[PDB]
Amino acid sequence: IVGGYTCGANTVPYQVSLNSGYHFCGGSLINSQWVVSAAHCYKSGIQVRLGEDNINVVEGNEQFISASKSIVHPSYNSNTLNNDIMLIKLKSAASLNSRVASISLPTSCASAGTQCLISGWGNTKSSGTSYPDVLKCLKAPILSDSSCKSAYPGQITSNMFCAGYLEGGKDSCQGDSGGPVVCSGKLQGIVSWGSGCAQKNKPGVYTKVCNYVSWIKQTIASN
Ligand SMILES: Nc1ccc(CNC(=O)[C@@H]2CCCN2C(=O)[C@H](N)Cc2ccccc2)cn1
Ligand SMILES: [Ca+2]
Repeated sequence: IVGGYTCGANTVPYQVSLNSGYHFCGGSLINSQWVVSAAHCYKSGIQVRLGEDNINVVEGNEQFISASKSIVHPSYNSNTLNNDIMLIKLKSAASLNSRVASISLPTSCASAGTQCLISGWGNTKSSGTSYPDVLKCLKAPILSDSSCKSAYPGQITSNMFCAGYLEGGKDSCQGDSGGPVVCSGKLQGIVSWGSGCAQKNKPGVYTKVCNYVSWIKQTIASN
């Protein structure tokens, strides 16, 4: 997260860190057994880390649970990043508490102009590299479809939306991949892609979760 703020420990209790020997992506806990992340975060050997603030120190509220199965969306296209969504099943159910909590799925899509919360442990620099240990947060509005398509001609599908600031300075970044965009108490986006971070006229692009609720519900009903 570039240009954001320190969230405060466990104040984003649905935020998870995906670990394969190191943090490599975020995700969102949607019930005690399932995490939503980005398809581009797929790899084998994932451990889901819940209850995290400082990802380099065991502070006492963590739950570390290995994934039993990952399911990349059947239509994910890694060339266009269309359908950039993946479900991860936990080997055992998380213990839900005030610091480890699920985020509701949307029933309707969010509106342009709505302010959302984006969070993660990704790079905090727009030029260069600095990775934080504690969870960072950003308030960012959903941008109009027109401005999103103008920023990325030929590349925005109906399964994507832009959020952030066309003037730059504030954005998600590498390492935030797969993490949540929460608007009005619902998981409306997944950190997906962009062009650099916090650059002028290149806002973050996010998977439009409301288009995937039927697939999520069906998949968790049979796995
Ligand atoms: N504002 C941001 C930007 C990035 C991220 C994290 N996500 C990534 O870094 C993903 C993972 C795979 C590569 N990637 C990218 O985004 C490529 N730049 C896409 C691209 C490729 C080619 C042309 C234009 C664009 C979050 N917030
Ligand atoms: Ca920790």
